[PDB]
Amino acid sequence: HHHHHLTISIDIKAEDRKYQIVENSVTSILFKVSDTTTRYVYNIRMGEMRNESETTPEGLKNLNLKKECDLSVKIRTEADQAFVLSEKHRGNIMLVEFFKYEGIPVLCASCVLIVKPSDLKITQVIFKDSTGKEVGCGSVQYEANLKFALRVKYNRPLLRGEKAPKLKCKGYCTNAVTGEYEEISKFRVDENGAYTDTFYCDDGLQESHAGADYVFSFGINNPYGPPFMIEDTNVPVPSIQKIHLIGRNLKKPQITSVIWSSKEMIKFGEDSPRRKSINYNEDGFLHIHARGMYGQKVRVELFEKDSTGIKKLLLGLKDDVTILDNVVCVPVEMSGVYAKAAKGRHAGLSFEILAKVTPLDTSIAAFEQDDKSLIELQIY
Repeated sequence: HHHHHLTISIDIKAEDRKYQIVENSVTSILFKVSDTTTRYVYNIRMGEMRNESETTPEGLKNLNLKKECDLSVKIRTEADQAFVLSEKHRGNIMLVEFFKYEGIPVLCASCVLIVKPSDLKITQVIFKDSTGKEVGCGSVQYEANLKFALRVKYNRPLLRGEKAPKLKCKGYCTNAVTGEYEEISKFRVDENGAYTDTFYCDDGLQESHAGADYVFSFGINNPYGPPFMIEDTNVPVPSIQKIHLIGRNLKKPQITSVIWSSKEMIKFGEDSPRRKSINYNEDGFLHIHARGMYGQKVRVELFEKDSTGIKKLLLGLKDDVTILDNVVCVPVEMSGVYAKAAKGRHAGLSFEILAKVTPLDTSIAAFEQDDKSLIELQIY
């Protein structure tokens, strides 16, 4: 849709310099000199744009271009040859001067090319901590409930008076069950209703998701999705920020409580009333609370405690249990528990059942219920 090539007519008989805006999609310019009776050549010199008003001809009204356009671009080029434009030319005011031969070169005409700057492209994302200090040069591990900001850096500086581009972001978090990245947000990088280059996370990320992995993917066009890798390439795109979330003030992830609940429903940061007794035909609702263990898998074992203090393994659950948002409810059938406990009793009035939760991450400590947390599986 955008023109990639320009044909500029130059009237030698005219005395007013032509001004031509050259958008960043144009890669070649052809000059058509009005005088077909003799041969002309052209040279091109350029000077850098400094403010956005120079992207228009009237912004060049009170400017001595022969004094500013000083860097050379092309020299003694026949006027029938096209002028090819590339990235090194964008953002420049060019004076093109045309000469004919009459004993010596003779300046006959000129025109100004307003070579607009290139389209902005994301080159890097910088993590800044709660005080604005830049943290590293890539992925980070960061605490929940702690503000931060991500500064997007472009391929070129903005011109004075140039508005920030439309910067968008797609937020991703790992699914607690599958461990795959899932999109949880899509927003424009804004402050006070205007586009900006810095996404400020004023509240931080959720403590319930401590242990998850986040990705914020930015773009002036559609941001990259998973796997966030350059096309035909196994190298990450420079337009993402990876964050491994940990608990705030938490020195290490751990299981915090293991409770037999009177309600199946569990929620992070909330406590339910405990169930104290249960029968063989019923399910116990084992509630596991943790911190920093989003998506972590654990094994559950059922022990029986006797009056002498001996504790014996009754059984372990067949399948492993996946902690979600640092909470998980596991329904435990008391029928097999009763069968194993009664098999090894040849007489009390109930079995004292205690749960043990062992995380598959061996660097995380196991959790055992105590006398205040057990459940009484009743007999007869």
